Amino acid sequence: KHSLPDLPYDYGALEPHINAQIMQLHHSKNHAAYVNNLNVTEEKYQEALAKGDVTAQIALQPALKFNGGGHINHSIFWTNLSPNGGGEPKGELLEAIKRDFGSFDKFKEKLTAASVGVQGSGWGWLGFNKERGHLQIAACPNQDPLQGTTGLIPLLGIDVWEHAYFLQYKNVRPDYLKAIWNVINWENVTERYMAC
Amino acid sequence: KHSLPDLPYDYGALEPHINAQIMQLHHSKNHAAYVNNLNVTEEKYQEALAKGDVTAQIALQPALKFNGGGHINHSIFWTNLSPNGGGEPKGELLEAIKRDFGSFDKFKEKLTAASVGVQGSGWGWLGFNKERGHLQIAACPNQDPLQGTTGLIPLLGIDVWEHAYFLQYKNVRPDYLKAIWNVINWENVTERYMACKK
Amino acid sequence: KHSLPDLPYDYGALEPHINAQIMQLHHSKNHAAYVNNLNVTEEKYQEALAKGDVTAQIALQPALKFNGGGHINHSIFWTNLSPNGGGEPKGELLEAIKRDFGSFDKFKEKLTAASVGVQGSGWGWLGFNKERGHLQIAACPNQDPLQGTTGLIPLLGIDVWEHAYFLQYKNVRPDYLKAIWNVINWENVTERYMAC
Amino acid sequence: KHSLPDLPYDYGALEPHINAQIMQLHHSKNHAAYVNNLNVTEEKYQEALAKGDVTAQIALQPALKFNGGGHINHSIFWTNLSPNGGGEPKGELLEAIKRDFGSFDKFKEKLTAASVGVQGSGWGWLGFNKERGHLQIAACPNQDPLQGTTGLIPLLGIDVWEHAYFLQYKNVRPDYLKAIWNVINWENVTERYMACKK
Ligand SMILES: [Mn+3]
Ligand SMILES: [Mn+3]
Ligand SMILES: [Mn+3]
Ligand SMILES: [Mn+3]
Repeated sequence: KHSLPDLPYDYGALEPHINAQIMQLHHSKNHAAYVNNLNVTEEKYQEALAKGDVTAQIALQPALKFNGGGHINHSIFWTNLSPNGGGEPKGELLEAIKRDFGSFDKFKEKLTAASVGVQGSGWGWLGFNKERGHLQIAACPNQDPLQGTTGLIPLLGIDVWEHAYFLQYKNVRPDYLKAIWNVINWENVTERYMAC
Repeated sequence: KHSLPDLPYDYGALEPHINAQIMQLHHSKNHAAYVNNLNVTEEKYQEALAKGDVTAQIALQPALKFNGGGHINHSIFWTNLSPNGGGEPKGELLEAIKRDFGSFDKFKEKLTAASVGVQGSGWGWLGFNKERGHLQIAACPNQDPLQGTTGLIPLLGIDVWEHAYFLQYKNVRPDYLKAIWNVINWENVTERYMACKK
Repeated sequence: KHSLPDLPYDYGALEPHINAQIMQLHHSKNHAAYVNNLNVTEEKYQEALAKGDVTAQIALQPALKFNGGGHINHSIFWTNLSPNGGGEPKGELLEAIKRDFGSFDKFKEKLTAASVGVQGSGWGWLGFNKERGHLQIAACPNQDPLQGTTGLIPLLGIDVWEHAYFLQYKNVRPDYLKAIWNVINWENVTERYMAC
Repeated sequence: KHSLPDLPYDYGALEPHINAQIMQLHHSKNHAAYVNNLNVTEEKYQEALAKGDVTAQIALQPALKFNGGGHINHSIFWTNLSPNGGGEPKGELLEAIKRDFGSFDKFKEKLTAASVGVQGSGWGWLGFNKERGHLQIAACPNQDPLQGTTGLIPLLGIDVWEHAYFLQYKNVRPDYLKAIWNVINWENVTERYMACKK
C-alpha cells in the first residue's frame, strides 16, 4: 500500500513564508486523505480488473486520478521545499534554465504567470520535456499529475489550490507565489532534473 | 455594465455558521474580482465580435465563462442565505422536495453528497428542470454556471470552493455543509421556484 | 481476455436501413480493434497496479476508457438491432416510456434530438436512472460508456460516430436516425429494462 | 458576415489521394454548415451581449466554438492542399523543420503520430509557437481551433474527422495520412510561417 511520506522538516520550518498551520493541515489532513483514498481505490481496481469489469474500471478513473495524483503531487511538493532553500539552483539546472527561458528571473516570471493563471484548483509546474530535450512550464487542473497526463517529468511544482495559501494570503495568490521562492529546495529540483 | 451587488445583511450576520472574515473576503474580494473581469472580458468580446474575429471570441471563452459564471453564481448565493433563514422550508417548495426526493431530510443528504463529492473547486445546486417539470440536483466545476451549462434553473447553490469555508472548517467540507443549512433563505429559494411554475 | 461477440445476424441483414458495408466494417474492423486494444491496455494496467505505478495507471486511463468503452458500447449496440426489429416495444418498457416521455413518438423525438445534437463523435442513449427509478435520455462523447461515466444503465444506444452512417447517409445524420428505428430490437431493449 | 470560401481547385483536383466525393461533400456540406451556424450563433451572441445576458453568452459557447472553429479549421485546410503540392518543402520552412524536428521525414512521422492518435474527431496541426520562437505539433479535439485554444499559429492542419477520409480509406487513418502528404501545398504553409517571423 502507498504511504504518507514524512516531511523533511517540521510544520513551521517554512515560516514566515508558508505558515505552520497551512503546512500541518496540508500534510496531515489533505495528503493523508489522498493516500488512504488511493489505497481504497487501487484495491477496488484490482477486483474490477480481475473480474474483467470494464465499467467498474472506468467508473473508478476519477477517484484514481484525483487521489493518485494528489499523492504524487504533494509527495514531490514536500521535497521541493526547505527551510534552507531559496536563491537560485547551482549547476546544470541553472544553465538549462538560462538556455530555455533566457534567465532565472524570466523563468520565475513564467512559472508565476502559469500558477497564478490557474482558474480553479490546480498546480503550476516546471517540467522536463524528454521528447524535445528541454525545460517546459505547464499547469494542471485539480490533482491531475504532470507526468501521467502530459508526459513531462515534474521538477518543481507550485500547488495553487486555495488550501495551500488562503489561511495566510487569502485570495492574493500573487503574494503566495512571491513568498514561495524563498523556500524552494533547488537542490532537490536539480536532482530531479539530473535524473532526466 | 455589471456591478457587485450589496449583500442583504452585514458580513457577520451569518455567524456562527459562516464567519465574518469568510463573508467579507468572499464578497468584497472574490465576487468583486469576477465582476471586474466580466466587464473587461465582455468589452473585448464586443470588439472581437464587431471585427469578425472568431479566434479572439473563442480565446475569450474561458475568461467569460469563469468570471461571468462567477458573477452569476455568487449573486444567487448571497440571496440564498439569511440570518433569519434555516429550518425546514414550508409551502409548495417543501411539497415539491418531498415529491422528487422523498422528504426534506433525504433532499439535504442528496445535495450534501453532490456538494461534498466535487473534486476540486465547484458548486452544488438544487435546480429546476423545465423540460421534465421537477427538481434536480447537480454539481458544477469551478465557476461554470448551472443554467448556462446544464439548462437547469438555479434555486439553491452551495459554494464548495475552499475559499467559502477553509478559514473556518479547514478541509472538513462536511461540517461546512452541515452548518450552512442553518442559514439557508428558503423564502428566496421559494421565489426562484415559483418563478419556474410560471 | 475480452472477445469480439458474434453478430446475431449477417452483415447485410439490416439493409436497406444500414447497408452491409457499414455493418461489416463496424464490426470486423472498428469493434475488433477496440477489443484487441482493450486487452493490451488491461494487461498493462495489471503490471502497473502490481508495481504501484500510479503515474502509469493514470497515463493508461484514456486508452482504457476509449477502447474499453468502445467494446461496451458496440457490444450493446449489436444486440439493440435486428433484421426483424422495428415498431414499438411490447409491455412494461412501453408503459415506462409513455410514463416518462408522454408517448413513444415523443421519446423517439427526444433520443433523435440528443443523438443528432452530438458535436463530434459520440453516442445517444436511452438509459435507466436507478437512483430516481425512471428512464432518461443521455449523450456520451467519443466512446465514453454510459454506465461507467453517468451511472445510467444502458438500454438503447445510437452510435453517431460518422463511421456508423457516412457511407450511406453522408453528413445527413438526421436521415440515419430516421432509418434506424426500423431495425431496433425492442425485445432486447425490453430485456435490458426488465433486468433493471 | 462569414462566407464559404471557394476551393482553389476543382473537387477532384486532389485525386487519387483524396477523392472527389470526399472533397465535394467536405466543402459544400460540412464546411458550409459550420459557416451557416457561425453566422446564426454570432448574431445571437450579439443580442445576448447587448442585453447583458451572461447566461445566454455562456450557453452559446459550444455552438460558437464548434462552428466558428469549424470555419477557421477548414478555411485553412483548403489552402494547405493543392494538385501541385506534395514533395518535400524547400526554403526556410524546410530549414525550420530540420531545426525543431531533425529532418522533414521525422517531422512527418511526428505529425502523422499526433494525427493518428486522436481519439474520436479532431485535427493534427503543425503550428508556430510565438512565445518560444519555434515550430510545434499539436492535436485538437472536434473543431476546437488551434490558435484560439492553444495560442499556436496554424501552419498546416490535417483533418482527422472520419468524414475527411472514411469513404476512401475506411478506418485505416494511417493510409489517409500517408496519401495526404502528396497534396500538401508547402508554398501555403511557407507563407503562414513567414507571416510569424514578422
Ligand atoms: Mn495541496
Ligand atoms: Mn465562491
Ligand atoms: Mn461505432
Ligand atoms: Mn472536416
